[PDB]
Amino acid sequence: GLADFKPGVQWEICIHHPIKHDSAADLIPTKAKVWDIDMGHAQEFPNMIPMLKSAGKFVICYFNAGALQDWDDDKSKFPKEVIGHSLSYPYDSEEWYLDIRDSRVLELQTARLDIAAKIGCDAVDPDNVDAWQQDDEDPTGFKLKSSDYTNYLKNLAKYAHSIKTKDGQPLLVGQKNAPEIAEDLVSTLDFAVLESCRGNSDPNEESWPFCEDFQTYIDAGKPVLQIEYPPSVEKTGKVSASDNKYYCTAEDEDKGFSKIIKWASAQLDGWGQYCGEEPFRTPAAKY
Repeated sequence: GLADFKPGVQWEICIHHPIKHDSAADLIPTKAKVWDIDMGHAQEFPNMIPMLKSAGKFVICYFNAGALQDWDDDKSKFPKEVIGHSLSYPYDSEEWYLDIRDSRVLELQTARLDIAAKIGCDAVDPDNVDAWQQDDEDPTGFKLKSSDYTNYLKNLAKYAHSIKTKDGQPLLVGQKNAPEIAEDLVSTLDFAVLESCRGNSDPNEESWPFCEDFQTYIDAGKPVLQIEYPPSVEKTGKVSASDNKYYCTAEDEDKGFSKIIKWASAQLDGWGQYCGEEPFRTPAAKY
């Protein structure tokens, strides 16, 4: 339902493992109408998106727009010159920021958009578009400006908005975080996916709240898909009473967002919780 794809829509995100999809009954939680899944997992399990579509779901395909990963099928096509610092620089890792000004990166990323369109995705959720140099600290090594990310996302959107999905409509493109450029992108992009817009319940964490910067998407009739990671979950397996107050108590700044509680940014698995409800778990497919 593209009709359903509007502010307030219920959703689930599960990118750490493939979702189970033998039947519609596997698609826990059943009230989620929007499903954000890893584009690779959808290719590895070819009946996944068909199953989602048969159950009436709108499908968002996650991919990594701003960083290259050691396991990417297309990794060998990226020149060394566009590969920057490890996401744990100075330590080597399996993930490295890309020079998203570069035409070669754009070409490779648009080929991924072609795949998203071919396999049945209604939309894409492009990651890591927030790594410009800030306060004399440079995440990528390329000394990127916030406007470089605005331009890149506009280029991704221009491409996606020129190709059709399997349901016969333009491919949609989300904004992932990057609150500073929401006002510059809201006309172009189709929705937002946020992590920790409410900040952090540990006030000593550097985590300035930014939910208010995405009200402009709600104003445009575009959903804001809001992920919160209460610290207590990763530590204890449960949302503490104090974390429930911090993340779930009604506030103007995230009014109208589609809020979900998840385990950790590095563990966006099937576990989840809606405010005012017990947790659920989307089951995993087996390799």
